[PDB]
Amino acid sequence: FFNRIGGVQQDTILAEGLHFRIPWFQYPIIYDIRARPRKISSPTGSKDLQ
Repeated sequence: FFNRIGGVQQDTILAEGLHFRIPWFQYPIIYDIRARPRKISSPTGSKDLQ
């Protein structure tokens, strides 16, 4: 819930479904709950310093 006056309503998260919002005043920001994989390569040294 992002309202131009208030800011992000850090408060309430809206679930799936059809909702009511005030045009121009409020912007919904939709984020995905889905799990996603990410691979990060990292070079690092061990205790032996290799």
